Amino acid sequence: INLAYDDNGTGDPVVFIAGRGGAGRTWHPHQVPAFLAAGYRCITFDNRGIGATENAEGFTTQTMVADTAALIETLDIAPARVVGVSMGAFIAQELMVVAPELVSSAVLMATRGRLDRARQFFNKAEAELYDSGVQLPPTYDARARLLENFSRKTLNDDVAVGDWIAMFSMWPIKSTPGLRCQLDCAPQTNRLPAYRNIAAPVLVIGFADDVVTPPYLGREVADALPNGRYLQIPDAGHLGFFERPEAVNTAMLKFFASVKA
Amino acid sequence: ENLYFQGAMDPEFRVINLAYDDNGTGDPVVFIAGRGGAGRTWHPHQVPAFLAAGYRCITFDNRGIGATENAEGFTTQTMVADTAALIETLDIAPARVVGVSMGAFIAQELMVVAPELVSSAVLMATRGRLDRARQFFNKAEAELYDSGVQLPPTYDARARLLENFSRKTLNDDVAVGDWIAMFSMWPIKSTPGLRCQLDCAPQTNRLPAYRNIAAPVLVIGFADDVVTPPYLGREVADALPNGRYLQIPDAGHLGFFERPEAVNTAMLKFFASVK
Ligand code: NA
Ligand code: NA
Repeated sequence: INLAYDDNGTGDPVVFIAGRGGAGRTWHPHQVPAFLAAGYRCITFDNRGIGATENAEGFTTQTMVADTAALIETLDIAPARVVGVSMGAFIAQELMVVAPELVSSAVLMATRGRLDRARQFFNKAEAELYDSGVQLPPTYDARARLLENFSRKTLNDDVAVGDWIAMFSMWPIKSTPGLRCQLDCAPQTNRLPAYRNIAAPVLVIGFADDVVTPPYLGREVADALPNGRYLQIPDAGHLGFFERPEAVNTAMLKFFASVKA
Repeated sequence: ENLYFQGAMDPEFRVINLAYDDNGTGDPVVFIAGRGGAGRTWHPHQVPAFLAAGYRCITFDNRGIGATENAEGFTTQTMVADTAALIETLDIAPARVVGVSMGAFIAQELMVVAPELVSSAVLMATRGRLDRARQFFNKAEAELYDSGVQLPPTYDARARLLENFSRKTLNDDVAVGDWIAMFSMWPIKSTPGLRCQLDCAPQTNRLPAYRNIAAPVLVIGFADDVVTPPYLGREVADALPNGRYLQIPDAGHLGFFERPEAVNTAMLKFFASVK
């Protein structure tokens, strides 16, 4: 099954893999233009479970890893640079485990390598929400998204907040069978030992105020990877790449410029 | 013992009784808890330390809590007048006051209309207006209630934990298990009273009014507090001519419960020197 993708520019290819609920579109407001300006070719796409595949259920991390590998193969861009956030970083991580040959280097944002407690609490709360059929009223849904994705410093800034709240109406997230199944595409065991075998250079970025995937969990992924290093962005919540795009793009671009394709 | 005092007449012309607790014989302190908090919230961590320091502690169940959980149609002014009535009934004017969040807001507004009832105050986790983020949070909570929708239990515990505790607590798996077990011993019931307490909050910028408050005040901000961010407490301190600001690191919105030693120390140090 083909997944929608958007292909931009020419040059060294970078494939972006969004987190749970994110269409490939998530990368265009803040990442793609900056990468096109530094000379890369950018590929974004709709993970299984999103848009045209939003009714897909019963798929797994392995399915999604295969979807990603197939995309890289179908476009004849092996090995590609990869940028992943959360579920997307986990997909990248697992891709490097089974097909290290498709990936030259990667940036992994807001990631983790095991089924830690925070993740367990998140799994349960989200699954429960789905299984109850309860609809959160809109302002209450928007307030939770604010509290979970943004830093302290952002909530203090009355202009920004009015944009984030405007931004939420432009970015609806529909409760679908696909979104539910994406919830399972996360570590269920300790994957750190399997990451010890990944040769590729890797930047892990932790966001300082991230409550969904706390920063220290990315440091555990970076420590495991022989060629991994850890970097922390201050004043960024879980949507750090949207909230501090300059700091995060500068970090990724410096790292990708230091490394061979 | 089971003590009650007569609360103020409300806007629907009813007079109700409110439960209170009174312990010790020393210098009187009145504690005003936040939204959803019974007077007993002050007993695990504040009351023993104040009694050991020779203060007398008055705690009580705010209108909308416990036996009045079904109260509705009251306003900030109703709660200010209740708190005045408590003070006048005990004949302890002018009294030291400790408020947190909604309770700090009540203390502030009490100081504005009845300054002779309060000698000095500690205001924790407070504000004198709602910024854009906090106005929205208030509207979201009102909406949840007015919609009838029940939060599933696990989701609800998660949101309570995230909203109230510092990062350093949240990253400590052992402490998280402790707080979560404790949520079950401190259920927060959804009641008409809890809903009405949500409007007992600044509807306008109150900071210019606080500029006329003479009494000495300590304002305590909790560094990781997202429900009442610490810069809003610093604005209150800046408004108050004899107010001073102090920030507790690694403290969420429930900082007096989560870092009781640092908070208690700071309060006792302030009260030993006031006036
Ligand atoms: Na490493
Ligand atoms: Na001042």
